[PDB]
Amino acid sequence: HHHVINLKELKILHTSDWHLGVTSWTSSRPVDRREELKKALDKVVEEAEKREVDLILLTGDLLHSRNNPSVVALHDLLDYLKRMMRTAPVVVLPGNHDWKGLKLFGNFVTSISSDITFVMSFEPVDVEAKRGQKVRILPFPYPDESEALRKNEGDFRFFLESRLNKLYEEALKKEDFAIFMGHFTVEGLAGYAGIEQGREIIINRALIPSVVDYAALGHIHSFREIQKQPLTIYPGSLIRIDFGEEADEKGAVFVELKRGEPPRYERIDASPLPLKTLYYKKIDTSALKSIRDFCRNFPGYVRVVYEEDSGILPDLMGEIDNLVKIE
Amino acid sequence: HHHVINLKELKILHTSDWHLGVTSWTSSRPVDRREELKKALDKVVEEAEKREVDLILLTGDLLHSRNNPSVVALHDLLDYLKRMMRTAPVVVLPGNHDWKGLKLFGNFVTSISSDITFVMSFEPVDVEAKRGQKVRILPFPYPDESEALRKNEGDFRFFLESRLNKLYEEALKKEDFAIFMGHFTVEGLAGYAGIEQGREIIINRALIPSVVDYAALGHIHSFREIQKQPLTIYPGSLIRIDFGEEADEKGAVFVELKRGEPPRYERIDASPLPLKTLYYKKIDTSALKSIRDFCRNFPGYVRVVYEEDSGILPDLMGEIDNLVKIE
Ligand SMILES: COc1cccc(/C=C2\SC(=S)NC2=O)c1
Ligand SMILES: COc1cccc(/C=C2\SC(=S)NC2=O)c1
Repeated sequence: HHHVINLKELKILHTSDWHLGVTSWTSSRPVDRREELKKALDKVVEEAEKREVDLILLTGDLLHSRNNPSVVALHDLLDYLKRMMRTAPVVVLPGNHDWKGLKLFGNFVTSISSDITFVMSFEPVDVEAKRGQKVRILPFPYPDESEALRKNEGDFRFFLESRLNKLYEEALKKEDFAIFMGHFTVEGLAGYAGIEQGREIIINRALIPSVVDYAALGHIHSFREIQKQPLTIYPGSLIRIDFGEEADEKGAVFVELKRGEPPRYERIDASPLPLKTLYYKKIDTSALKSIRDFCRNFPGYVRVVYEEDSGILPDLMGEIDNLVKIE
Repeated sequence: HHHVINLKELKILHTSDWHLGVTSWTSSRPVDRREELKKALDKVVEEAEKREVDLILLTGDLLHSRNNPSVVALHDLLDYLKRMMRTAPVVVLPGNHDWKGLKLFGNFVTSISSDITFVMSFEPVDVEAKRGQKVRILPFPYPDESEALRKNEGDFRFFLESRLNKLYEEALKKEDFAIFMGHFTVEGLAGYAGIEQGREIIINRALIPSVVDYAALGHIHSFREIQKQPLTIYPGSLIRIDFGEEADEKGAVFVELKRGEPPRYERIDASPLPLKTLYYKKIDTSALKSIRDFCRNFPGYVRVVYEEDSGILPDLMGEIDNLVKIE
């Protein structure tokens, strides 16, 4: 960190939901997403160095595997943390990972390095940005399955709301900037896919402390500007992980804060490979030519959906390399 | 770090074989060794601060469980690494741990901090001590099951000797100090117990590069001065882990190196709880009173061995709190 005299500006890189280590459609045609994903991450890291960001915010789901992440996935994560730390201080709000050692590793790494901070509790942390700016981090991670295992919905809502009220109180005692970091699902998300075999946490967007200068959220795979006061953004994932994300905007966001003035932000589009679902009434020869000609010019991955039985289908996937799913 | 110019001294703390997380005699009377072990570790840390050591060497088997160490064990390990890093730079040569993430964690931690170094290959690493001394580390870790799985005794030994000769060559290109770090069993160890359910690596003490200023070894639970030139020491464990270690010396060592002068070292005794095996031919009333009177005054843990059947034994362990095993 430089010790440039405390300024009124704060340039922020905010990215999340990397899902490192993911292989899509493993039970039809496994496609390792690593090359496309690293291509998107390199784009984000390079853009941050170009824009000379002061702070880097990561808000979880950086690894696809919640249980046993591959050595390759863990290597890429620590690799990209290292590259970002060389650019600006990094604050990491991890997702709902399964092994408890992560909290000990995170606290240990936070203790031995000034360039990275792991926030894994509801307790706020003050950090210093690249140009000396003092930033109070208001963290709101995934609570617990155990407290959720209470099964009483009423008290669990009250637990979360009391944690939010405290973060509001501590945001008032800020110095230069206060930044909220949360890993949850905003209530009533326009076009929310749904639960992917798991219990989710639903928070009303109005409960986010209005006095924070920026609300950095993760867990949602599409870019979403939730609200303007306080500015609340899901950056989205960097790749289209599965079909259903065909219309999502993918990338990161660059946020600039000035005291007393409204915040400005630009999207950093990852330019991800596209997805396409092909719907056919029946798989006939006229529909077969449509399938082949489409994939020959389509730079992404294709799914074919049909309900009318069309006999034993010809080896479409053994023939078409970017056709990954037929259902 | 201080940068003392033309410094000919290097004060070293060398400890190893902590076995954090161990619970002894789990199949007779489980005794959690954590309190005694942290008591010994605190003693070592305090002495290092008193002597103001320049470098701290750890040579493996710091955790008892090679597979899934408890969260408590990992927390204690990271806790004591943190305390030692505040005193002096730390070089860590880990033992044969099982999960592959350790090398990624180690390299990541090494990259972000100048006060800790993980050496997990045969590749030498240069480090800076507390007062600016340049130290070349010659690491010789436990290889792998795979290269040992060659099963050809001739080639495997030649591989190990090739690595040792290479470490000798790079030790010649030293700057101020060169330190050998190895995790293996020296050949022909006077009173060596044997293999504790595992294939071990046997190295002749003469193969250690004679040009190093100090040879820091781990894996053996007893203090052992292997040779004088180069000075080669097993520090031993900090507690008496199981019966058979009753007569071992336990603790760490404080080593001082001076250019052109012979090295000096002192033992730092851990003052561990003693162990005692009571051997009786037959468990009679005279042997029963002997067992009770002995343990009442013995500050450590006691094992009772007898071969002649003596009927249903009275609840000796239900009476004697430090009687942990009857076999
Ligand atoms: C699982 O070992 C590590 C080590 C370092 C960082 C992370 C971060 C994670 S994992 C997840 S899900 N979201 C995150 O931000 C995980
Ligand atoms: C298993 O996670 C960690 C994390 C940091 C250090 C170690 C060291 C070890 S493990 C072993 S056996 N010997 C050692 O020195 C292990």
